[PDB]
Amino acid sequence: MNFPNSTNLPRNPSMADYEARIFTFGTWIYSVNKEQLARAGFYALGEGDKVKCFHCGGGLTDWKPSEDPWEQHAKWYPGCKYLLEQKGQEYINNIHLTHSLEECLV
Ligand SMILES: Cc1cnn(C[C@H]2C[NH2+][C@H](C)CN2CC(=O)N2CC(C)(C)c3cnc(Cc4ccccc4)cc32)c1
Ligand code: NA
Ligand SMILES: [Zn+2]
Repeated sequence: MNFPNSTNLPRNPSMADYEARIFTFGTWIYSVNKEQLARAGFYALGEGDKVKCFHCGGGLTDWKPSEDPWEQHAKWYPGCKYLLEQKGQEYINNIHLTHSLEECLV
């Protein structure tokens, strides 16, 4: 995998628009909602349920129905400027705390 983009400039500007991201999914069979994915910056690659964020370039796969796009975006790509713009560092910290705590109980 490539290093995550942490600048304020998106790595894939062709996918900066919500509607452009939506088109990439086509008929979507997966447990996670495509519009929810698009809203969280993600577009489909067309193999299984692999998605990439247009901004950080961050890739995710194998979506369980309990996995939220924004939460996962924060878990795995915490430097993403798009994430920070949309959700705020307050949200981002609670998510980190929550995940880093879930381990304790597990
Ligand atoms: C394989 C893998 C590792 N962890 N998980 C658990 C899942 C659970 N569902 C969640 C929705 C996401 N999880 C993490 C995940 O998806 N990560 C974590 C990471 C960053 C190490 C990683 C690397 N590379 C892939 C592959 C890839 C996907 C898009 C484009 C190109 C390659 C996935 C992935 C799956
Ligand atoms: Na498809
Ligand atoms: Zn991102």
